[PDB]
Amino acid sequence: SRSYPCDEKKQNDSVIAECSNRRLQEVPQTVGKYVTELDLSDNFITHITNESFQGLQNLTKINLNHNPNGLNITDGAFLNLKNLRELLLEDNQLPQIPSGLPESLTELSLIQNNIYNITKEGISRLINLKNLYLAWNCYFCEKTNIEDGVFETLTNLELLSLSFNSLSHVPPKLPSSLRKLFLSNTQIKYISEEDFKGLINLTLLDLSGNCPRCFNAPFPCVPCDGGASINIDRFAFQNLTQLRYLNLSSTSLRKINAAWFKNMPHLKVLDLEFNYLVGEIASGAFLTMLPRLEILDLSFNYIKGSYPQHINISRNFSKLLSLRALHLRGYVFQELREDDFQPLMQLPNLSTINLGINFIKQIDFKLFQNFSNLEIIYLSENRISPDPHSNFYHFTRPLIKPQCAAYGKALDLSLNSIFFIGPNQFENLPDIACLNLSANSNAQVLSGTEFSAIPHVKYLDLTNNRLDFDNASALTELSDLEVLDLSYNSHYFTHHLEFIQNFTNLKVLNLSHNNIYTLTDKYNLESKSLVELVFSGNRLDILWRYISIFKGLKNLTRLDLSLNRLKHIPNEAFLNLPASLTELHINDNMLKFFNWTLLQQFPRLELLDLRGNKLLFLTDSLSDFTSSLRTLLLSHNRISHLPSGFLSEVSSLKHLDLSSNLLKTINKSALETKTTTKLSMLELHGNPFECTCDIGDFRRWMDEHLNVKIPRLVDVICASPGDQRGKSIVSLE
Amino acid sequence: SRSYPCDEKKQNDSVIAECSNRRLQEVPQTVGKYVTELDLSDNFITHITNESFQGLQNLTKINLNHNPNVGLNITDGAFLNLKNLRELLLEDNQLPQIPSGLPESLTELSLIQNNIYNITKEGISRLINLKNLYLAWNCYFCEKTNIEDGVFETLTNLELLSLSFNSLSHVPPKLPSSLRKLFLSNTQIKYISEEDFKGLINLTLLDLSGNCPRCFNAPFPCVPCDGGASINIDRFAFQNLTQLRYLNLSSTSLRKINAAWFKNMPHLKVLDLEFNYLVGEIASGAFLTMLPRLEILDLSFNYIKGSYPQHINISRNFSKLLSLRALHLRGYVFQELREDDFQPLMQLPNLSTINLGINFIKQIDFKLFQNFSNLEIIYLSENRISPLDPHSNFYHFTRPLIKPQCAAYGKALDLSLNSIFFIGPNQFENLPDIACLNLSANSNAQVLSGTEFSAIPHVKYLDLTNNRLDFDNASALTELSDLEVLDLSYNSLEFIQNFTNLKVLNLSHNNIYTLTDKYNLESKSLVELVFSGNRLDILWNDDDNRYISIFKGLKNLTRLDLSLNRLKHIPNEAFLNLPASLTELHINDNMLKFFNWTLLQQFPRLELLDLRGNKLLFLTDSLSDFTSSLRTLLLSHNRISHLPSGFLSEVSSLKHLDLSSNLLKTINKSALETKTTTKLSMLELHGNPFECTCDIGDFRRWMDEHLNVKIPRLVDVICASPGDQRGKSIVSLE
Ligand SMILES: *[C@@H]1O[C@H](CO)[C@@H](O[C@@H]2O[C@H](CO)[C@@H](O[C@@H]3O[C@H](CO[C@H]4O[C@H](CO)[C@@H](O)[C@H](O)[C@@H]4O)[C@@H](O)[C@H](O[C@H]4O[C@H](CO)[C@@H](O)[C@H](O)[C@@H]4O)[C@@H]3O)[C@H](O)[C@H]2NC(C)=O)[C@H](O)[C@H]1NC(C)=O
Ligand SMILES: *[C@@H]1O[C@H](CO)[C@@H](O[C@@H]2O[C@H](CO)[C@@H](O[C@@H]3O[C@H](CO[C@H]4O[C@H](CO)[C@@H](O)[C@H](O)[C@@H]4O)[C@@H](O)[C@H](O[C@H]4O[C@H](CO)[C@@H](O)[C@H](O)[C@@H]4O)[C@@H]3O)[C@H](O)[C@H]2NC(C)=O)[C@H](O)[C@H]1NC(C)=O
Ligand SMILES: *[C@@H]1O[C@H](CO)[C@@H](O[C@@H]2O[C@H](CO)[C@@H](O[C@@H]3O[C@H](CO[C@H]4O[C@H](CO)[C@@H](O)[C@H](O)[C@@H]4O)[C@@H](O)[C@H](O[C@H]4O[C@H](CO)[C@@H](O)[C@H](O)[C@@H]4O)[C@@H]3O)[C@H](O)[C@H]2NC(C)=O)[C@H](O)[C@H]1NC(C)=O
Ligand SMILES: *[C@@H]1O[C@H](CO)[C@@H](O[C@@H]2O[C@H](CO)[C@@H](O[C@@H]3O[C@H](CO[C@H]4O[C@H](CO)[C@@H](O)[C@H](O)[C@@H]4O)[C@@H](O)[C@H](O[C@H]4O[C@H](CO)[C@@H](O)[C@H](O)[C@@H]4O)[C@@H]3O)[C@H](O)[C@H]2NC(C)=O)[C@H](O)[C@H]1NC(C)=O
Ligand SMILES: *[C@@H]1O[C@H](CO)[C@@H](O[C@@H]2O[C@H](CO)[C@@H](O[C@@H]3O[C@H](CO)[C@@H](O)[C@H](O)[C@@H]3O)[C@H](O)[C@H]2NC(C)=O)[C@H](O)[C@H]1NC(C)=O
Ligand SMILES: *[C@@H]1O[C@H](CO)[C@@H](O[C@@H]2O[C@H](CO)[C@@H](O[C@@H]3O[C@H](CO)[C@@H](O)[C@H](O)[C@@H]3O)[C@H](O)[C@H]2NC(C)=O)[C@H](O)[C@H]1NC(C)=O
Ligand SMILES: Cc1cc(N2CCc3c(c(C)nn3C[C@]34CC[C@](NC(=O)[C@@H]5COCCN5)(CC3)CC4)C2)c2cnn(C)c2n1
Ligand SMILES: Cc1cc(N2CCc3c(c(C)nn3C[C@]34CC[C@](NC(=O)[C@@H]5COCCN5)(CC3)CC4)C2)c2cnn(C)c2n1
Ligand SMILES: *[C@@H]1O[C@H](CO)[C@@H](O)[C@H](O)[C@H]1NC(C)=O
Ligand SMILES: *[C@@H]1O[C@H](CO)[C@@H](O)[C@H](O)[C@H]1NC(C)=O
Ligand SMILES: *[C@@H]1O[C@H](CO)[C@@H](O)[C@H](O)[C@H]1NC(C)=O
Ligand SMILES: *[C@@H]1O[C@H](CO)[C@@H](O)[C@H](O)[C@H]1NC(C)=O
Ligand SMILES: *[C@@H]1O[C@H](CO)[C@@H](O)[C@H](O)[C@H]1NC(C)=O
Ligand SMILES: *[C@@H]1O[C@H](CO)[C@@H](O)[C@H](O)[C@H]1NC(C)=O
Ligand SMILES: *[C@@H]1O[C@H](CO)[C@@H](O)[C@H](O)[C@H]1NC(C)=O
Ligand SMILES: *[C@@H]1O[C@H](CO)[C@@H](O)[C@H](O)[C@H]1NC(C)=O
Ligand SMILES: *[C@@H]1O[C@H](CO)[C@@H](O)[C@H](O)[C@H]1NC(C)=O
Ligand SMILES: *[C@@H]1O[C@H](CO)[C@@H](O)[C@H](O)[C@H]1NC(C)=O
Ligand SMILES: *[C@@H]1O[C@H](CO)[C@@H](O)[C@H](O)[C@H]1NC(C)=O
Ligand SMILES: *[C@@H]1O[C@H](CO)[C@@H](O)[C@H](O)[C@H]1NC(C)=O
Repeated sequence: SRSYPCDEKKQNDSVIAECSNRRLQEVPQTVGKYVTELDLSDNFITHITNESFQGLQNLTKINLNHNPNGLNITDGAFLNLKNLRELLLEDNQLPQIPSGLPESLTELSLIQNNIYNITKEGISRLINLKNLYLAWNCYFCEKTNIEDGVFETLTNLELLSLSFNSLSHVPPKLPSSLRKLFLSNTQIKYISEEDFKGLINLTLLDLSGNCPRCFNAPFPCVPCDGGASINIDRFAFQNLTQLRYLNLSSTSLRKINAAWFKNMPHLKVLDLEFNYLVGEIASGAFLTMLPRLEILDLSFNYIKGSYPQHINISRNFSKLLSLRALHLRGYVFQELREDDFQPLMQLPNLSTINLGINFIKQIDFKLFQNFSNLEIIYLSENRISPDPHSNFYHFTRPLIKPQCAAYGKALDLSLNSIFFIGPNQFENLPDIACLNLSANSNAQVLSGTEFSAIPHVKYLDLTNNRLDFDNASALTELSDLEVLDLSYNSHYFTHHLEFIQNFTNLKVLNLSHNNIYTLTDKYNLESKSLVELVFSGNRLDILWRYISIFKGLKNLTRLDLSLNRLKHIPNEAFLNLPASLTELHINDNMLKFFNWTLLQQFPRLELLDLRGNKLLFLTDSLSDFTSSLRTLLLSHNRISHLPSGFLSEVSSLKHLDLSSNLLKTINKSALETKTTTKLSMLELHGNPFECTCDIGDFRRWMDEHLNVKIPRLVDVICASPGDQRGKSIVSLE
Repeated sequence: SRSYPCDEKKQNDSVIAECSNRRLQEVPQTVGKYVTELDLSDNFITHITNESFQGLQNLTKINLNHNPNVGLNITDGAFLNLKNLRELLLEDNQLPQIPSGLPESLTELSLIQNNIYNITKEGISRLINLKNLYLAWNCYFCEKTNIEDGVFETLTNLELLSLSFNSLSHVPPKLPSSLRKLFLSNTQIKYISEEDFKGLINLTLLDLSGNCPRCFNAPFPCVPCDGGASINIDRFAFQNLTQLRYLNLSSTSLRKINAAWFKNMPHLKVLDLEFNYLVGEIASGAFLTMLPRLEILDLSFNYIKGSYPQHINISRNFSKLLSLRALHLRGYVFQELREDDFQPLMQLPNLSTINLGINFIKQIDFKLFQNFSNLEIIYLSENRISPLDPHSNFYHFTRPLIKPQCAAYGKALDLSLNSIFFIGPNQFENLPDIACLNLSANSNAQVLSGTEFSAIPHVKYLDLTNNRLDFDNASALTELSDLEVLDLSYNSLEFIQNFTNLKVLNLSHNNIYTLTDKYNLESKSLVELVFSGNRLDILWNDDDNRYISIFKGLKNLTRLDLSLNRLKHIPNEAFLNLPASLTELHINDNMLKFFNWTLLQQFPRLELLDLRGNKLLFLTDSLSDFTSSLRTLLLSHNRISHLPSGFLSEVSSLKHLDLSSNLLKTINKSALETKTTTKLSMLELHGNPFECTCDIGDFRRWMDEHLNVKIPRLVDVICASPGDQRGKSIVSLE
């Protein structure tokens, strides 16, 4: 009863079948007729007929995206599916909308296809449609033919996306039930009062990319004739009273009509990035019309050739009473004065100030104290001295890593020009708990006084610098430091690390890619609180005086020793690792042998990662050395034989990864498990399986042990003989 | 008579034998007894005896450096039989002691980077002819080097003595008065006394660098003196060195310079004071009035940690450096260069080079450079300007600050690696007549309009590499009417035709896959176009037949580089539309499966065809029918498995054929049966899977009958089959 070729999984009392990226030539008839959702994306399927989904009558969702990785769909192929609600047909080279789609459809996605006609024959009959995605069809094409009144009969439509299509005009006769209307990059130069007149339930309106300002967009940018902007009529948004989201990014706007927001009291998110609104930021009457706006983005609105000394912020910015986040990237200015941000200092909700990519030379950091409730001060990329389903115009990822921001106030001074930490670097700064000084080419010799103005930093990111930590007092002024990131500080590597033992609350230390090959005077690393140490990209092969380099880390539960060019680990060096370790990574090394007997001195070890090595042999009695190892990763190794009693005896082993190895077969004695095992997963893909009659004993064990899940069955391929080469080991006599 | 394993060459009426990097287990006895210089460096030679260089009596120079490559056992008097031996190089050989019994004729002995801890009279005092003695990197971080008292005293002809990177502690006593150059860098010499350099009146160079060092990214161990102490030079230590021209005092942790050191030093030409703490000495320094004949002054990397002053403090006494030609002031670390800061340098007549690199300078008043007598190089790289090897000099930048091809045009200004994100309207106002300009690596995203370089319009060589510039406007850079060399490498085209003198254009790694409106490149003067790292595969296709004659407009073109364009196939019409005037064509590092050799008939001046790093299989039968001028054909790293009959013959102009790293198993009788004479002076065949059976005999006979055709790297032309010949050279068979 092992499912092939899909991975069946009961999700929330509904069996779903994952069948993506499996090189399938056609829709398989070996899919369980009890499944509700089927995902056949990224396959080589070229034909869909009325007999493709026969028997699967309980199918509510079908995914056929990127097939073949054109797709020939016959009329009424999906018509037999009465319970079909969601159908995804993205990137299939469809020349027209499939005729004869089931009436039950509520979600239809026909993104990035060759559909140039939106006709009533394939749309008007689908009255249940709530979400219709028709983006990237007639994109760079000679205009999309939208039949007059094609959307009018779809009285249940809540979302209509026609972005990245040559439209020229807003389609007439749109259903009043619309809540989200996406018309980005649709070549719509004019918006009239009649275009969005009957849409009172509209919460989102996307008019971005129409008359665009070109700025490294991953799609063609062709600006309007003579630097013209989008022409929105004064009363074009007088009926959209429920509008919460308005996207006018890249519309070459120079003037903003305040009358657009008179009958828009609920506007929550406004995107005006990639425009020419420097003058509107300085005076703007529209700022007094947004009392409930929480996110305002005015990024990349700079005037070419203009590098002003200060940013001109209108006094009307004090009227944005609900403002939580202000994005002012790419304004391009030289100095941030205390009186420049006066209109923002009394806003109670303002927690995020985004000033990234502004080429600011000086900032009066005392102004940040005068703010009501700032939590994120993003100043990355400044000159301070000592996918069709994504948002294309606005940064969606967090400005600061959530693990850093959770500690408290965050300041991001990364990619700046702080080549050394001056004595006044952090004077007059609020109580900063998260600090990012990444990629500053900082070559500071740390002495223990550089962070005295902000001593409550709990998360310090110093990655991509050339810092000096020879002094045992380095960073010790930060007595509450819990996370220290010193990745990519390989320039410095006397060579000391004695500062680490002074911290009373240091939990995570990352010393990755520091190329540490030598340690002067003190050769050991000590700490009573350190829980995780990342030592990847270093030279442990040269180090192995360093026999007990990590023994001092008594509280250590996680250790990463990957990418250290380790050919062999001395037996004494392995025994000197912290006994408290619960997770050890020694992946991507050159280990020829591994002494499994030494695992007896690690009673809490739950994860042993030995991937990307050159291991050959395995121990006969692993149960005698481990009684806690729950996960063993051994992928990309040279193991050619599984020993007798390896799968058995180790009761704690729940996940064994033997993929990408040299296993030709698994004999009867190797899998003759005398005792019961809670092994819930076994990865075996990428092995050169000799598919002769010898593999039959392993195949029998797969049927007798259905609890042991073997993922990627299509990738567990036979190497020999010629008649079975390429085929899965589960599909044999 | 084909030399093996060395490449014999008569250089200036003297036959020299190059035998380096050839995996030789021992010194070969198959070296011509008529050679004068022998280079056996980078080999696996482990033993040298008196029967190693027998018969080679005319040997004047022997190079045995790096043997074995990654110790060397030399017996006593091994080189004693060589009466004409003058130069002997024994660097990096793990020699535990100086070889006993060296020939008396030796004038140049180099024993660099060895395990020599004793400089004894047994191996040194007998060599009275020695003029140059190099003993560097021997007892480097043995407690101290044991230099026998008076070991150098008998060497009355010694002009150069190098004892750098050795634990010396003290300057060796009894040095010959004939010394002209004394190198004592990184020798742990904390104190210099009056008696240390007393009897050396002919000394022209003195190296005391790295003694009490200031640590700064040095590729060797740096251990500073106790309590931050500097080198202690006595007041009268240099009172007898009247002929001193070169003084290296770099990395000596100096804080004060005694002016009395230069009182009896009127010829001091080069002074090195980089990597010290002389910020205060630069601001007041009494020593500046003692150097009237100094031409090169280096005060780089003398910054005070934590100190970022608003201006550089230059002493008024800098006006006393009347012979100054080059001033190096890198790593001072300051914020502004004002007009009145460099006033003491403005009336010096010889001052042509000002080096202000790595200074973190935020703003410079560029009008001050006009007020200089004769500036030719203004090096401002690695600053914050905004819109509007044991045989090398370790502490000094020996390579040219500006590329000589750029500097030759005239005044050069290097503003690379600065914070100029866009060219402001006042960027170049008040600048001298700049003929060479470097604006590389500035992250410059300027949309060029034809007015950005109006203040400096006589720029002949413009370097704009590693930027993000926009050249859509046909007026871009056209204000520079005398532009001859334009470098736009790594900036990932109607402006090109406006230039009347543009000779070299480099558009490498711009990833040009599409051209809007005008699809062709035109120019009447362009001689060389570098189009590597672009997307010619996308441009050339049976759908968008718009870029079929993309380079036809370049009528004066003689050199074209089309490498790294991912070309799998070149359309026949696209190849025929290339400039007929081409004399050098590079299509290397592509994915070409086929090459239509017939099309070479439309290129009568083509002398070099580079087709390396491709996947070519087939060659034409009658190449002479298509070419009558191809002098060099490079075909290395290809899948060619057969040489056609009459390929080597018929093409009289072919002087260099490169068939190395291919799949040639053999060269049959019909393939090399040359009916007509040839002027083929070179044939590279290494890296081929040569089937060394009796079939290779016909090719071996041709090698003896054609000695004029030189086959380089004979040790690398290795047999693949059979097992008994695998690894051996094809020339060493029955
Ligand atoms: C103009 O500005 C507007 C905003 O003012 C932008 O609108 C947003 O566009 C993006 C991209 O199209 C939308 O993001 C996607 O939303 C989908 C639906 O979200 C709902 O359902 C999920 C649960 O499934 C909830 O968690 C969520 O809160 C919503 O209730 C998601 O399914 C998408 O997620 C998937 O794709 C992304 C990207 O590949 C992955 O990162 C995810 O992990 C996941 O796989 C996605 O998040 C967004 O919802 C729109 N906003 C609104 C309010 O509707 C326009 O895009 C912008 N125009 C341009 C051209 O930039
Ligand atoms: C220097 O070294 C440090 C320490 O290793 C690195 O920082 C850690 O980076 C990892 C990712 O590489 C972080 O781990 C991730 O955390 C995410 C957020 O955690 C929250 O949500 C989870 C639930 O999902 C909670 O359990 C948790 O308590 C938090 O509330 C997780 O969502 C991530 O999970 C995903 O990936 C892992 C595999 O990495 C899978 O096992 C999961 O199933 C899931 O798919 C992930 O765990 C970690 O939090 C960071 N630690 C710190 C202290 O910041 C630095 O990145 C490194 N620096 C450099 C430059 O390399
Ligand atoms: C302290 O400061 C002094 C200067 O006052 C430095 O001295 C120089 O040191 C370098 C390196 O040791 C010397 O450079 C070498 O000179 C050799 C001899 O040069 C003469 O002969 C050649 C012809 O063979 C003439 O062209 C030349 O003008 C001289 O007449 C050269 O043979 C060397 O060249 C070879 O090596 C280099 C480096 O690998 C290659 O680039 C070359 O192509 C070639 O293969 C080399 O140029 C220099 O001569 C010294 N100056 C003086 C005046 O003698 C100290 O080095 C410095 N100390 C420290 C520690 O930095
Ligand atoms: C963008 O593209 C341009 C054009 O290709 C590049 O600039 C050229 O770079 C090459 C090197 O890559 C330069 O060529 C070298 O010039 C040296 C100096 O030339 C003088 O001396 C020679 C005699 O040696 C005279 O014949 C000549 O007329 C000059 O007076 C030569 O010494 C070099 O020769 C050595 O290398 C070549 C192989 O490259 C060997 O064949 C020689 O035997 C010898 O070993 C060499 O020829 C060239 O001068 C540059 N041209 C210009 C206009 O500057 C840019 O570098 C490139 N930009 C980037 C970033 O890649
Ligand atoms: C401190 O600031 C630095 C610099 O802004 C932050 O580093 C950046 O982190 C992001 C997210 O981890 C990286 O983005 C991703 O990079 C990968 C790899 O190139 C790319 O494939 C993704 O599309 C995405 O761009 C970004 O590259 C990285 N930049 C650098 C220079 O390292 C860092 O995360 C900040 N730290 C904290 C604590 O917030
Ligand atoms: C204009 O300024 C740029 C930036 O300084 C110059 O480029 C630099 O040129 C030098 C010499 O060609 C390069 O140095 C060498 O680079 C190789 C490769 O990394 C390295 O192996 C050598 O040891 C040496 O460092 C240097 O890397 C290169 N830098 C950059 C960023 O390209 C350029 O030559 C100047 N142009 C003119 C006309 O002077
Ligand atoms: C007033 C004005 C502004 C201009 N802008 C052009 C460049 C730019 C601007 C903004 C905003 N974004 N961008 C793109 C980029 C951001 C960071 C960068 N650099 C880096 O990321 C690296 C990181 O590492 C240190 C060195 N810089 C890579 C891309 C450098 C420009 C402003 C221009 C252009 N022409 N004229 C006349 C201008 N006039
Ligand atoms: C007054 C003062 C000066 C200091 N210095 C340290 C760094 C430094 C200085 C000088 C001179 N040289 N160096 C090295 C380096 C040059 C260019 C660089 N960066 C780059 O090459 C790259 C390339 O272009 C893009 C980004 N920078 C790489 C290496 C950035 C420093 C001055 C220090 C240190 N601690 N304290 C308290 C200081 N106090
Ligand atoms: C669909 O599911 C129901 C239970 O929800 C079941 O009774 C019915 O037989 C299923 N139909 C098919 C075709 O599997
Ligand atoms: C401030 O934010 C809180 C929610 O975090 C919200 O309840 C409150 O109304 C906001 N203040 C204003 C003036 O909008
Ligand atoms: C904070 O800002 C207000 C204006 O909003 C100003 O009156 C006050 O003086 C500022 N406080 C400080 C300490 O500068
Ligand atoms: C090391 O740090 C301590 C504490 O700040 C300081 O006293 C000492 O001078 C520092 N060492 C050096 C050489 O700067
Ligand atoms: C060990 O680590 C845990 C988890 O971070 C922490 O609670 C505990 O205090 C640490 N032990 C000591 C002795 O610091
Ligand atoms: C494993 O380590 C122990 C202790 O160092 C040693 O006695 C034993 O021989 C090692 N076993 C293997 C297989 O190398
Ligand atoms: C050395 O060269 C001379 C000619 O310069 C020649 O007469 C003599 O025979 C040569 N000696 C040897 C051993 O080759
Ligand atoms: C200036 O340089 C020339 C050689 O270029 C030299 O003859 C002249 O004496 C120098 N001037 C001084 C004052 O040294
Ligand atoms: C040039 O420098 C001299 C001092 O050496 C100064 O007097 C003169 O005014 C300067 N010339 C200009 C035009 O600034
Ligand atoms: C192109 O350059 C010309 C000449 O300077 C200028 O008139 C024109 O405005 C430029 N084009 C743009 C779009 O800036
Ligand atoms: C062609 O190039 C040569 C060499 O640079 C140059 O002398 C000649 O003037 C150029 N021809 C024309 C017509 O510009
Ligand atoms: C070479 O090019 C000519 C002209 O385009 C064409 O007729 C001929 O067939 C080609 N030869 C080969 C070998 O492809």
